[PDB]
Amino acid sequence: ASLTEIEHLVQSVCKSYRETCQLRLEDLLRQRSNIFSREEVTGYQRKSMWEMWERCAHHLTEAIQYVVEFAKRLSGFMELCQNDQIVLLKAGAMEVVLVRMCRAYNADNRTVFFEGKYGGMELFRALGCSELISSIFDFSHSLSALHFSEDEIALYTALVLINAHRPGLQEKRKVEQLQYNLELAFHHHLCKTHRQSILAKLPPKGKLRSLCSQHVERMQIFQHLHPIVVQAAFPPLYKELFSTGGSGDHKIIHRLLQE
Ligand SMILES: C[C@@H]1C[C@H](Oc2cc(Cl)cc(NC(=O)C[C@@H](CCC(=O)O)c3ccccc3)c2Cl)CCN1C(=O)C1CCCC1
Repeated sequence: ASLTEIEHLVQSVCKSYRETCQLRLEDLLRQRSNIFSREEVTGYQRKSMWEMWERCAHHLTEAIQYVVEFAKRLSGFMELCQNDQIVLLKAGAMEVVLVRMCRAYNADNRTVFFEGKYGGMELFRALGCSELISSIFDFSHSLSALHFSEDEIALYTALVLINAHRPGLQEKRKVEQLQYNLELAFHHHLCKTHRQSILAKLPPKGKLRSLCSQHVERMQIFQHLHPIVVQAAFPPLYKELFSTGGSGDHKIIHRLLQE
């Protein structure tokens, strides 16, 4: 691409993100003083493991659905073959969700927006996966220290998704070309806004991958303890992506990709 084309891709990506971001940043920021009470926190801590897992899976599924829509609107993604579309979303959708989540994280009091108010990580004690929760909060705290603009989140999450190293890609070169163009757009935008100093401070890829594998592991542990809960009350998209015995999702996401 030339320079006009790179800048055109920057605004295309930022638009696709804006149209698919699920929660508006201003809405999240206006709620920061709305903080769960002691009594409400205790109420969450008293819920059963399986009901809290069910609520979390519901919320992650909705977030993943917006990430699928982001991808469908992302320049060049629907021109990839359908095998590679699904490989990229299976490997990348949760990573994109985890990055988007820092927008709902308040670094000043270490709280997150959840079901109407902000609370700290003690809200989630009933899940019985505190080590994973702490890691997610720490990751979000590190991202918050970079002070991402919405445009930077757009460009960065596009690259999280368009990763030409994902195993299973059939047209590896076509994905490499898209990734390189999106890399130019990202770096051009940082150069133009004098923000290149964040590049060295972005998390290594191993970190996002560690969080998602831990998510699957804790999930599989919970499923082994409550198998019928996962079968009867978890969203089909989540079940197929992540659960033991899951089909793999190729069919729900293939049908989201067409609609
Ligand atoms: C879901 C949550 C994320 C949770 O802690 C965090 C951490 C950080 Cl950085 C940000 C947010 N908040 C948000 O992004 C906003 C809320 C709004 C929900 C609403 O519409 O009311 C949201 C939207 C979309 C997806 C998830 C959450 C939360 Cl909740 C911890 C627990 N759990 C998990 O994954 C656990 C469960 C099992 C495996 C790990």
